[PDB]
Amino acid sequence: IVGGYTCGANTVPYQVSLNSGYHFCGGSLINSQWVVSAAHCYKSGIQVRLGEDNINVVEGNEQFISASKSIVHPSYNSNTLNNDIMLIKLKSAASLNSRVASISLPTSCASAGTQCLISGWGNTKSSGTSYPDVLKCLKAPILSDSSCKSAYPGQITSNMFCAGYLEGGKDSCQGDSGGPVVCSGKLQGIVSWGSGCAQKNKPGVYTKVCNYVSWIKQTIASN
Ligand SMILES: [Ca+2]
Repeated sequence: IVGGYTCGANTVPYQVSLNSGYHFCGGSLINSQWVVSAAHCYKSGIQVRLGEDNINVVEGNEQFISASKSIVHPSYNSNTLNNDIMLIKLKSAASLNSRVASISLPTSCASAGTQCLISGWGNTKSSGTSYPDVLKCLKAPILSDSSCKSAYPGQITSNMFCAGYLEGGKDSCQGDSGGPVVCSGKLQGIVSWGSGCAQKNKPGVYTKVCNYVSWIKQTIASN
Protein backbone atom coordinates (compact mmCIF):
# COMPACT_ATOMS: atom_id res chain seq x y z
CA ILE A 1 0.00 0.00 0.00
CA VAL A 2 1.42 3.37 -1.12
CA GLY A 3 0.26 6.56 0.62
CA GLY A 4 -1.76 4.69 3.23
CA TYR A 5 -1.75 4.43 7.01
CA THR A 6 -0.89 1.84 9.65
CA CYS A 7 -4.19 0.00 10.19
CA GLY A 8 -3.59 -0.95 13.81
CA ALA A 9 -3.13 -4.52 15.04
CA ASN A 10 -6.05 -6.84 14.19
CA THR A 11 -8.34 -3.98 13.09
CA VAL A 12 -8.92 -5.77 9.76
CA PRO A 13 -9.80 -9.22 11.12
CA TYR A 14 -10.67 -10.83 7.74
CA GLN A 15 -7.27 -9.94 6.24
CA VAL A 16 -5.01 -12.97 5.80
CA SER A 17 -1.40 -13.40 4.69
CA LEU A 18 -0.63 -16.26 2.31
CA ASN A 19 2.75 -17.72 3.23
CA SER A 20 4.98 -20.17 1.31
CA GLY A 21 8.07 -19.60 3.48
CA TYR A 22 7.44 -15.85 3.19
CA HIS A 23 4.42 -13.57 2.66
CA PHE A 24 3.52 -13.47 -1.07
CA CYS A 25 -0.15 -12.43 -1.25
CA GLY A 26 -3.16 -11.25 0.69
CA GLY A 27 -6.55 -12.89 1.01
CA SER A 28 -9.92 -12.48 2.70
CA LEU A 29 -11.51 -14.90 5.15
CA ILE A 30 -15.14 -15.45 4.07
CA ASN A 31 -15.97 -18.23 6.52
CA SER A 32 -14.22 -20.46 9.09
CA GLN A 33 -12.56 -22.63 6.42
CA TRP A 34 -12.41 -20.61 3.17
CA VAL A 35 -10.31 -17.72 1.88
CA VAL A 36 -10.84 -15.64 -1.27
CA SER A 37 -7.72 -14.40 -3.07
CA ALA A 38 -6.53 -13.58 -6.62
CA ALA A 39 -6.01 -16.39 -9.14
CA HIS A 40 -2.60 -14.90 -9.93
CA CYS A 41 -1.67 -15.72 -6.32
CA TYR A 42 -2.03 -19.45 -7.09
CA LYS A 43 0.80 -21.75 -6.03
CA SER A 44 1.30 -25.00 -4.13
CA GLY A 45 2.36 -25.20 -0.47
CA ILE A 46 0.24 -22.34 0.86
CA GLN A 47 -0.07 -21.70 4.59
CA VAL A 48 -2.82 -19.26 5.53
CA ARG A 49 -1.87 -16.88 8.35
CA LEU A 50 -4.79 -15.29 10.20
CA GLY A 51 -4.76 -12.77 13.03
CA GLU A 52 -1.58 -11.13 11.71
CA ASP A 53 -0.30 -7.63 12.23
CA ASN A 54 3.50 -7.74 12.12
CA ILE A 55 4.09 -10.66 9.72
CA ASN A 56 7.71 -11.02 10.97
CA VAL A 57 6.89 -11.36 14.71
CA VAL A 58 4.65 -13.81 16.61
CA GLU A 59 2.48 -11.37 18.58
CA GLY A 60 -0.08 -13.80 20.07
CA ASN A 61 -3.28 -13.64 18.00
CA GLU A 62 -2.16 -15.62 14.95
CA GLN A 63 -3.58 -18.84 13.60
CA PHE A 64 -1.43 -20.69 11.05
CA ILE A 65 -3.42 -23.18 8.95
CA SER A 66 -2.23 -25.02 5.82
CA ALA A 67 -4.43 -25.01 2.71
CA SER A 68 -5.99 -28.38 1.82
CA LYS A 69 -7.02 -27.25 -1.65
CA SER A 70 -7.07 -24.27 -3.98
CA ILE A 71 -9.66 -23.63 -6.69
CA VAL A 72 -8.79 -21.11 -9.40
CA HIS A 73 -11.79 -19.72 -11.27
CA PRO A 74 -12.51 -21.95 -14.30
CA SER A 75 -12.38 -18.93 -16.67
CA TYR A 76 -9.25 -17.25 -15.26
CA ASN A 77 -7.03 -15.93 -18.04
CA SER A 78 -3.53 -15.17 -16.73
CA ASN A 79 -2.70 -12.94 -19.73
CA THR A 80 -5.67 -10.55 -19.44
CA LEU A 81 -6.28 -11.25 -15.71
CA ASN A 82 -9.98 -11.66 -16.51
CA ASN A 83 -11.67 -13.64 -13.70
CA ASP A 84 -8.74 -13.08 -11.29
CA ILE A 85 -10.23 -14.93 -8.34
CA MET A 86 -9.45 -18.12 -6.43
CA LEU A 87 -10.76 -19.96 -3.38
CA ILE A 88 -8.50 -21.54 -0.77
CA LYS A 89 -9.80 -24.12 1.73
CA LEU A 90 -8.15 -24.45 5.15
CA LYS A 91 -7.15 -27.91 6.42
CA SER A 92 -8.98 -27.07 9.66
CA ALA A 93 -11.54 -24.40 10.56
CA ALA A 94 -10.16 -21.15 11.99
CA SER A 95 -11.31 -20.22 15.48
CA LEU A 96 -13.37 -17.09 14.88
CA ASN A 97 -13.12 -14.22 17.37
CA SER A 98 -12.93 -10.40 17.43
CA ARG A 99 -9.47 -10.46 15.77
CA VAL A 100 -10.08 -13.31 13.31
CA ALA A 101 -13.41 -12.85 11.55
CA SER A 102 -15.06 -13.50 8.20
CA ILE A 103 -16.14 -10.73 5.81
CA SER A 104 -19.58 -10.80 4.17
CA LEU A 105 -19.95 -11.37 0.43
CA PRO A 106 -21.90 -8.69 -1.46
CA THR A 107 -25.60 -9.05 -2.17
CA SER A 108 -25.24 -6.31 -4.81
CA CYS A 109 -22.41 -4.61 -6.70
CA ALA A 110 -20.98 -1.40 -5.22
CA SER A 111 -21.24 1.78 -7.31
CA ALA A 112 -18.67 4.31 -8.47
CA GLY A 113 -18.09 6.81 -5.65
CA THR A 114 -18.47 4.26 -2.84
CA GLN A 115 -15.68 4.56 -0.24
CA CYS A 116 -13.81 1.33 0.45
CA LEU A 117 -10.95 0.06 2.61
CA ILE A 118 -7.99 -1.57 0.87
CA SER A 119 -5.35 -3.34 2.97
CA GLY A 120 -2.14 -5.35 2.75
CA TRP A 121 1.56 -5.86 3.43
CA GLY A 122 2.69 -4.80 -0.05
CA ASN A 123 5.28 -2.25 -1.17
CA THR A 124 4.82 1.26 0.28
CA LYS A 125 6.92 3.07 -2.38
CA SER A 126 5.86 4.07 -5.93
CA SER A 127 9.51 4.14 -7.09
CA GLY A 128 11.65 2.46 -4.45
CA THR A 129 11.00 -0.77 -2.61
CA SER A 130 10.06 -0.85 1.05
CA TYR A 131 7.98 -3.64 2.56
CA PRO A 132 6.23 -2.92 5.83
CA ASP A 133 6.04 -5.53 8.54
CA VAL A 134 2.67 -4.28 9.87
CA LEU A 135 -0.63 -4.14 7.97
CA LYS A 136 -1.24 -1.00 5.92
CA CYS A 137 -4.64 0.49 5.05
CA LEU A 138 -6.00 2.86 2.40
CA LYS A 139 -9.41 4.47 2.11
CA ALA A 140 -10.26 4.84 -1.58
CA PRO A 141 -13.33 5.42 -3.77
CA ILE A 142 -14.52 3.16 -6.57
CA LEU A 143 -14.08 4.97 -9.90
CA SER A 144 -16.52 5.12 -12.81
CA ASP A 145 -16.31 2.41 -15.44
CA SER A 146 -15.77 5.15 -18.04
CA SER A 147 -12.76 6.65 -16.21
CA CYS A 148 -11.35 3.17 -15.55
CA LYS A 149 -11.65 2.26 -19.24
CA SER A 150 -10.12 5.63 -20.20
CA ALA A 151 -7.13 5.01 -17.90
CA TYR A 152 -6.57 1.53 -19.33
CA PRO A 153 -7.84 1.38 -22.92
CA GLY A 154 -8.62 -2.17 -24.10
CA GLN A 155 -7.92 -3.86 -20.73
CA ILE A 156 -10.97 -3.38 -18.46
CA THR A 157 -13.48 -6.23 -18.58
CA SER A 158 -16.90 -6.51 -16.95
CA ASN A 159 -15.19 -8.41 -14.11
CA MET A 160 -12.93 -5.51 -13.10
CA PHE A 161 -13.24 -2.10 -11.48
CA CYS A 162 -10.85 0.73 -10.70
CA ALA A 163 -10.48 2.25 -7.26
CA GLY A 164 -8.21 4.98 -5.96
CA TYR A 165 -7.04 8.37 -7.18
CA LEU A 166 -6.31 9.52 -10.73
CA GLU A 167 -3.90 12.12 -9.28
CA GLY A 168 -1.70 9.25 -8.01
CA GLY A 169 0.20 8.90 -4.72
CA LYS A 170 -2.30 6.52 -3.08
CA ASP A 171 -2.73 2.94 -4.33
CA SER A 172 -2.26 -0.77 -3.64
CA CYS A 173 0.98 -2.33 -4.91
CA GLN A 174 3.12 -5.44 -5.25
CA GLY A 175 2.49 -7.77 -2.29
CA ASP A 176 -1.06 -6.48 -1.73
CA SER A 177 -2.20 -8.86 -4.50
CA GLY A 178 -5.15 -11.02 -3.56
CA GLY A 179 -6.11 -8.78 -0.65
CA PRO A 180 -9.47 -7.18 0.22
CA VAL A 181 -11.37 -4.15 -0.98
CA VAL A 182 -14.21 -3.83 1.55
CA CYS A 183 -17.01 -1.28 1.18
CA SER A 184 -19.79 -0.87 3.77
CA GLY A 185 -18.78 -4.18 5.38
CA LYS A 186 -18.90 -6.23 2.15
CA LEU A 187 -16.01 -7.71 0.16
CA GLN A 188 -16.42 -5.93 -3.19
CA GLY A 189 -12.91 -6.28 -4.62
CA ILE A 190 -9.69 -8.27 -4.74
CA VAL A 191 -6.33 -6.58 -5.39
CA SER A 192 -5.56 -7.64 -8.96
CA TRP A 193 -3.38 -5.33 -11.06
CA GLY A 194 -2.27 -1.88 -12.20
CA SER A 195 0.51 -0.14 -14.12
CA GLY A 196 3.20 0.49 -11.51
CA CYS A 197 1.80 1.84 -8.24
CA ALA A 198 0.28 5.20 -7.33
CA GLN A 199 1.10 6.62 -10.78
CA LYS A 200 -0.95 9.48 -12.22
CA ASN A 201 -3.94 8.23 -14.26
CA LYS A 202 -3.12 4.59 -13.45
CA PRO A 203 -5.41 3.63 -10.58
CA GLY A 204 -5.59 0.18 -9.02
CA VAL A 205 -7.66 -2.46 -10.79
CA TYR A 206 -9.71 -4.93 -8.75
CA THR A 207 -11.63 -8.15 -9.34
CA LYS A 208 -15.37 -7.45 -9.23
CA VAL A 209 -16.40 -9.88 -6.48
CA CYS A 210 -20.17 -9.36 -6.85
CA ASN A 211 -19.98 -11.17 -10.23
CA TYR A 212 -18.67 -14.31 -8.47
CA VAL A 213 -21.02 -14.74 -5.49
CA SER A 214 -22.95 -17.64 -7.07
CA TRP A 215 -19.71 -19.39 -8.04
CA ILE A 216 -18.25 -18.88 -4.57
CA LYS A 217 -21.36 -20.16 -2.79
CA GLN A 218 -21.82 -23.18 -5.05
CA THR A 219 -18.12 -24.07 -4.92
CA ILE A 220 -18.04 -23.87 -1.11
CA ALA A 221 -21.24 -25.95 -0.90
CA SER A 222 -19.64 -28.90 -2.78
CA ASN A 223 -15.98 -28.79 -1.68
CA1 LIG B 1 2.66 -11.95 13.48
